[PDB]
Amino acid sequence: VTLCSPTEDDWPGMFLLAAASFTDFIGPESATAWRTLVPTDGAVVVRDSEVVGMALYMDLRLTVPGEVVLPTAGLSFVAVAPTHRRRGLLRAMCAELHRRIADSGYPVAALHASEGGIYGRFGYGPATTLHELTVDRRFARFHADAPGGSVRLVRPTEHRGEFEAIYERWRQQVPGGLLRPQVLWDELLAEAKAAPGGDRESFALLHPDGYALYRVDRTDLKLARVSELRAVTADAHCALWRALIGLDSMERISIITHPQDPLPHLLTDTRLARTTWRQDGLWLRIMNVPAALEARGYAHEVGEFSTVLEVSDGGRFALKIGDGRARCTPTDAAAEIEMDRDVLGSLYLGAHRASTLAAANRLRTKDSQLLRRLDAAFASDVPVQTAFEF
Amino acid sequence: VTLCSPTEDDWPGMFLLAAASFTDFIGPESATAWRTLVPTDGAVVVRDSEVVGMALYMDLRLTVPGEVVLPTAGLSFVAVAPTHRRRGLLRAMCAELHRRIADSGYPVAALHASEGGIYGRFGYGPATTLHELTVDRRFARFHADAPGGSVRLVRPTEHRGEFEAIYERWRQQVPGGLLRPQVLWDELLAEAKAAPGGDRESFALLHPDGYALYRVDRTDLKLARVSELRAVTADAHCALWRALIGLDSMERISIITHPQDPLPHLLTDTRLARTTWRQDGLWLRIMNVPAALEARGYAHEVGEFSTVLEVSDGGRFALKIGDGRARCTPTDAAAEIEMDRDVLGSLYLGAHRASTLAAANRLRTKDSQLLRRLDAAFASDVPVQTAFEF
Amino acid sequence: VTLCSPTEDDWPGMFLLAAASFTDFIGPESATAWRTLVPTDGAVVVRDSEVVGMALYMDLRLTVPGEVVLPTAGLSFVAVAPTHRRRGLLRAMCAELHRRIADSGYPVAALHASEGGIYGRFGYGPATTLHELTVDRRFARFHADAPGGSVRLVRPTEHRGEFEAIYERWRQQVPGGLLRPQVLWDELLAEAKAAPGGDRESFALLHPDGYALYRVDRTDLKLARVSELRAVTADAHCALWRALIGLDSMERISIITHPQDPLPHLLTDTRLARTTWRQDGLWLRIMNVPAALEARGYAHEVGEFSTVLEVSDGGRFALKIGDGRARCTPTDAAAEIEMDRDVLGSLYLGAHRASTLAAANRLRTKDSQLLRRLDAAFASDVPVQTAFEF
Amino acid sequence: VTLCSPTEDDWPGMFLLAAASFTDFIGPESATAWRTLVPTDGAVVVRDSEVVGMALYMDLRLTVPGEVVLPTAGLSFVAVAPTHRRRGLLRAMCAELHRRIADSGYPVAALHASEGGIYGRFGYGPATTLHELTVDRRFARFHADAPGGSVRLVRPTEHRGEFEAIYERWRQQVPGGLLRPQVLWDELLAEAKAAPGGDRESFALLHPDGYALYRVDRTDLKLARVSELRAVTADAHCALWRALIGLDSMERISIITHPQDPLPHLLTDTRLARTTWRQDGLWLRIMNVPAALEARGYAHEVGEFSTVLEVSDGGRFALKIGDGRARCTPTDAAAEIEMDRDVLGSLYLGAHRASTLAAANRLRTKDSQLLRRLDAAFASDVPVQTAFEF
Repeated sequence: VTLCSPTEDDWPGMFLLAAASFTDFIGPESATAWRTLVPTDGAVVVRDSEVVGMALYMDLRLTVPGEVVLPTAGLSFVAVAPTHRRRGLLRAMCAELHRRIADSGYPVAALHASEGGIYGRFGYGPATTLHELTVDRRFARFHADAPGGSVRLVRPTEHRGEFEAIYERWRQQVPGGLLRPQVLWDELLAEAKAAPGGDRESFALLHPDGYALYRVDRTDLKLARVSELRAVTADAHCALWRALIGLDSMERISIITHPQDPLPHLLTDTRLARTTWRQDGLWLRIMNVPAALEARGYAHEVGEFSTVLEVSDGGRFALKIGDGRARCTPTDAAAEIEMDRDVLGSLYLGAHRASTLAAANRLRTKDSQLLRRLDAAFASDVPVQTAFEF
Repeated sequence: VTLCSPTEDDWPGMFLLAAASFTDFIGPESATAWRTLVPTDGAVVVRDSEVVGMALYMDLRLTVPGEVVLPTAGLSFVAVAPTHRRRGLLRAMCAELHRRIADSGYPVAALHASEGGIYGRFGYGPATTLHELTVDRRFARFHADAPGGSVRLVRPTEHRGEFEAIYERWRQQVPGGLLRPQVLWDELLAEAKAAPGGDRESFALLHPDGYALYRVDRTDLKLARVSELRAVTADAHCALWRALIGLDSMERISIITHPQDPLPHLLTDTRLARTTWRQDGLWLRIMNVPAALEARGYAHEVGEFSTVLEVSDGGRFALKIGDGRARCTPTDAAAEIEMDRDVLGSLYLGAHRASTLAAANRLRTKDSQLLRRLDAAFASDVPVQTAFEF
Repeated sequence: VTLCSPTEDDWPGMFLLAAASFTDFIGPESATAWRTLVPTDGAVVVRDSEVVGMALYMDLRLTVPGEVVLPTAGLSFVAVAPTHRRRGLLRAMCAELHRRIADSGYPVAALHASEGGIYGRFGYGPATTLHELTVDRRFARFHADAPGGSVRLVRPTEHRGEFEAIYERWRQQVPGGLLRPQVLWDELLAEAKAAPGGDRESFALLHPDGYALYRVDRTDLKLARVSELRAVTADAHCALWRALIGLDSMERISIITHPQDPLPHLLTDTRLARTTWRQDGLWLRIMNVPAALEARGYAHEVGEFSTVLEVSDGGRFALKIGDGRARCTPTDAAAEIEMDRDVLGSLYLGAHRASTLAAANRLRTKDSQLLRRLDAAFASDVPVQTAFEF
Repeated sequence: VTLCSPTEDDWPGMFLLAAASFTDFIGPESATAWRTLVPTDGAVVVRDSEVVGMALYMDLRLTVPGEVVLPTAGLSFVAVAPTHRRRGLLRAMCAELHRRIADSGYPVAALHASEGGIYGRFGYGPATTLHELTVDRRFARFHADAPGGSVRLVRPTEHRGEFEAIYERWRQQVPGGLLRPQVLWDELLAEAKAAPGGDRESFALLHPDGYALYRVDRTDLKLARVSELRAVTADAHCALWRALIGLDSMERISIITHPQDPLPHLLTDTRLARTTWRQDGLWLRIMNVPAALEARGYAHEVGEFSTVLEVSDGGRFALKIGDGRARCTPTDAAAEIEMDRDVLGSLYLGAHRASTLAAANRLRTKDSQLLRRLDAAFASDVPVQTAFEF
């Protein structure tokens, strides 16, 4: 087997492995748009001579706590032929891409994981939580305190400019936000069209400061699935949900959102917004510990403290956090905190508490006070959300 | 209809309404043990003359952030006859018990709610979250970092003393903890016996600093249900879970736990600990705002700040928080924060973020900085858990 | 009603009855390929004047024990209008086709039965067994003794020549094998293309001496269905299954195979290859008892014996079996074995033991020793498989 | 940990591990009857001091091809505490019991396996196949050839003598038969009584030469489950099935039987007897290869042949088979057949063909002719059945 950058001739072999590996890849036209986001030298293939393994990264922009945008290597299109399992092909491909990503100056990489037991060992930590709420909208009454009591029903394709502009405001403001380039809007609005023997037509609820894309389920005609709700204000979020609760021909509204979605609190019965599903969303690998820890904002409420952080096989650093900024500098002083690289990725966007990872011995410290300070500092003011799967 | 304290002769009528209202009440012997926790004047009945409505409170001890134990009025045994709906019987009974509870000097009341749309309007806020994890234990491997790699399989009835002592340590240390008196241990260990055409025998996994009571499901013989796992140390929690993952004849282990249960992080695949169910656990009504806000501990990391808190129809208070202590004193100065009483109950044990209740307009403030300070201060160092249903 | 050979003008009426009778017949283009296998005078229709009944046979080549290929009349396209039940239309059509098949010199006829209670009375015996194995491939580990530890993932349409050649070797070597002409390869590879609102794309695992065609289930995206696995060697069979167990995004692999499929024995846990479904496959009617009994090979291990076989209303024969060859000649000597014609079809490819049919009194003999000799002689060295449905 | 024979004081600890390990063990009274079949020194326990592991064997009598009865060590009551997995406790206990079983002069051991991946490595091969048939009895019509067209509906407890005598004839005549002592009849007839919140009453269909015990399913009141059908003659088997098809208030009859059950062939529609479940039944470990190979009968139809059989780490033997008898004697001549010990157990009662185990490379030989001779010789005239689980 040989690991090399793919040639134009290697692409048909990649498209075949893709079709066999992913239920979401239909054919070459499926790749056209995502491929525009792959840099020169962004891809590796393993040849046997047919393609038996592939992996690439895409140039992305990820928003992190403090509204800081990081160049981010989005790992994607990762597959090993069913003929070639247990030959370390994934280890080799990830090691080569991580080399190129680090040398190219990316502070972090990110992916969505098809299984939860794979990417931990390559330094990726689950960093956002997908939280499915299902509302029995037939009982839903808004609380007296709920805002409203502004939104228009529209065809997505006739308001592209306004979705683009609302999303752009949303992604810059929310940790987990990704820049969504032209070609990904082209794909999104092509999926909005009804599919013969497939998904139904998508409709949109448009507010000046928010939108919701939703579609009636292919088989359950009493279920509306919100694919996407981007709200820049609490008013937009409430207004949009009043409209979704107004889909009177539906029994149930489902959305994949985040754990801190305020929806339940908009209702007289919080229990109506039922959690039907939870899973890891975006995974992060911190490529450069100092660049990542320095780039992001920290809680202003915690007072200035100093410690020494060791990442297992990732360096040791004097970490000083105060006025919501971090300085992270080389040191050989005794470590006060130790953790594998994945644990740091899981901490980085505020989705997992340090004290929770400590109780499981994934983060190790002998100062329970330093543990409380870590928790408070790495917390995100704005709750972390998931932008889109790649 | 007449609302009065029940006579000894009124009890049979109460036992009948109970049997008809609750699927967990079998007959008079069902009440013997809970009744020892009801004070003189702890109960009201509505007569028509048969019992058509009843409610009572029990003398409980609830642990709150900072390991402070509060005398707590546990509302229980609440029923309105199906013949007497929409006549304000529940409003009248709750108003009378709240009078007696406030006059008796209880700073808080608590309940478990049969529906989520009832008790908000009587000032009760959902204050803990039940979080069901189901582990496909056939794939569960412990992470390298996981502690262990101490527990004994025992009959519960032969180790009462040691369960009592571990629970007693657990309940004093964890927000949501309740004192469990002799008679509730008598009931718990009577349920542990196998029931003809009912639940199977309960077994116990005993560690010096923790226990788990579990039982094979009545119908699904590949599912083990953990009724209760009390761990005083991270080592006890990990040791106990290694033992539960060792139930090799089971496919699945389910437990009702709390959102911050470290279990997922003990595994190479975090996704194996699936959230199968979420719901409100304990509800709190703050009877006395100053006594409750002063009694509990606050985060040391937030710096001293001062504000004015109004509870809708519950008073206005100068609130000063610093060194993890609150002073809460009468004032007529302009409110900076407003909220209904239920919202304060939901904040009180740290289960709901102020910024989440604000985004839904349940908590109102014009200083986003004061909002961040509220969040950080009301956070609990030790994650809030649910002791037992009543 | 009139039973006659169909005219070109009768075909549209046949295509209509077909569309109404079979869920697998879409329209005239559905018949083009199968029709090339129908000889002049191979078809009958019953007219009322519209077509109310039809039946035909196709010219096939069936492999039987000893690698002997028989000209075989494949009954197919059999339907009676829902308007014309219980008028003996099926009896009349089968009697006419059996006349023409016998006169044309076919030693056997064969069919696949839509119900199990129809064709027994026309002399057809179930002769192969379909055996669905479903593997929970997430637990499947190969035994130390298992071969391998050679196959390529390919698009079927780009390797037609190599599938044709492997199948051709397979069908000549295995009892139940059918010759698959060009036009049936045209159809097979046309089904391999993904269908809008239909089956997904088929992929292929290609070995020098074997192939597997498989497809992800239309609705269950964790199930891969093997449509066809043709292995000429034990190495090819094992190599192909290692590749199928390598479909890591699947939970389950299902195949319709034969009872003696060695797959279970390739695993450390034989129980993982679960039998999810069993049914009769190919049915045989012996048209000419002497020609059929003489054409096939018998077990070399049984010693030369002689008996007299009566087929109810099918003749009586002196049957001498030795050196794996049979002589079967007319006689009026006392019968030692009696059975209906269907029973002989069920014995013929080795799928059903004589002693099993005897215990049910379908085969009658007064010598338990002759019964043991029949069992051993009619056994097939190579286990009987099912080629393709028609 | 210490492995020793259990003391009378160790029994309560064993009863506790049992209740926690097996859903079929209710308490000490559950063991009384099985314990009478355990010889002095038949049991081992591992102490930590509480019981954390146990295993024992029972003195059984197993019928093998040629109606030969073997003293058989029935492994049973095998458990490792959930606290003590992956410490080789099962390996140690099986090694000690195998020592004592071999020294005591047992030619074979047997067990029923709770999982299919455990006992292969200790030399146990699956030796019988459980085959669940479910009959939609509303369509079942007996074939014209079917016998009958003698049985009485009785209470089991009033005809113990006649069940005992029929079973005793059955078990001596059928490979897989076990002697059923008094105390196991006491248990069987105690289970026949209806259980409060449990199984319904068992009824019996009694023929001079056969019986069926059946019970209506606890939840599905249209399903009758045959627990046991012992037929000494084909007439008894047919007569009994006519009676079961006469349970006109039922939709479905289910029985766990053997693959060669003639039932399907008693019907005009063979497809009505649907295979709903298949699994390994009895597992065999050959303790002494020569004693086991010599004790059993072989097919008279195969001619005298000689070979050299090696069992991996179990000796090499000159094996001569002719006139349905084997001589099996020590040799150092070149092996012609090799296999692990488990493979020999799987061959021993005729349930698995040598050529099937060869195709999976579990049995290795370079003479395809010797393979055909092995198949034919190890075949059982009387189809192997499963007596009762232990």
